[PDB]
Amino acid sequence: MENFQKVEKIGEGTYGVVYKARNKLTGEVVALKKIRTEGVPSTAIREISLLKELNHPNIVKLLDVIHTENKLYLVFEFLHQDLKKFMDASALTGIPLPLIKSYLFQLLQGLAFCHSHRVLHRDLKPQNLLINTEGAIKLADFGLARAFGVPVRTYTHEVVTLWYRAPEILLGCKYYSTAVDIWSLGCIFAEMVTRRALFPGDSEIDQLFRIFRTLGTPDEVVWPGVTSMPDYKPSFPKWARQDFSKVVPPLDEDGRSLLSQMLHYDPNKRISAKAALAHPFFQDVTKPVPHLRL
Ligand SMILES: NC(=O)c1cc([N+](=O)[O-])c(Cl)cc1NCc1ccc(Cl)nc1
Repeated sequence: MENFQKVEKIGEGTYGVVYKARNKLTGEVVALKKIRTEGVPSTAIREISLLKELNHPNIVKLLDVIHTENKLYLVFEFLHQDLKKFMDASALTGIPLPLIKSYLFQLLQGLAFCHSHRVLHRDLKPQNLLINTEGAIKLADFGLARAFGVPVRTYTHEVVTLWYRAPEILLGCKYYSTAVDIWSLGCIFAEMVTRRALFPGDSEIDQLFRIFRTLGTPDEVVWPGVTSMPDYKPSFPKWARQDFSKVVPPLDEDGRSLLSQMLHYDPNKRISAKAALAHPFFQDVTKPVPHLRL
């Protein structure tokens, strides 16, 4: 290439291929994401460029945005593993509660920062949470979804994961709020605890109905305005709500309480990242060292 020497292909994200690369000059190791298609919005590059200013210990640093050859390259600080792989690796024994709590606490700090700066993630999922050997966890891809509006798919035949999508997005809301990220994080929290995806839908309607089957079909009482949402249908089946005690066993009441607040149907009732940080669940939070095999 130029100043980068490709080390390996880390995968193919929701936008393009990703390579672990080394700056032939500085020797720094980074993750290089090649963005897919022939023009590239000048509006996007401006907004993206703004994200370079988004510095927080729990947010993967966006080192550079390179628009050349009329194609886009994003250079990110590199982390060795993502939470999806770590969760799979910890499946037999489960991630210890102190580490689950540490990660959740750090992720909420990251979200509180992004949200206070009017930046939404919009597509939080285990694969987008990166971890290192020091016990840190960081949010990857903040603000990229907005600088591109609607996601749809990756770029070339790849099944988009809907498991962490907030119900307002599924019901067609056109304006996302910071609440969508809290919902996704609540789903991730539940998954670390039970070692199974909370709402593993395989279609937009299956996703919505899995949510309804567990939290109850929403109505005007718990979610004012829900029946007027774009894709709401009076024909939706009416399921009764289940008990959290059965949803995320054996999580304690502090944890169930916080999760319930992160999973409220009304985006406006859903707890903020800042408020969640003050929840009693974090009274004894610590920063454990994970057993990471690289
Ligand atoms: N910032 C990053 O470091 C990073 C970025 C992206 N991405 O989307 O631009 C992706 Cl996919 C993975 C990453 N690393 C985690 C990782 C995963 C697997 C291996 Cl072998 N090595 C590292």
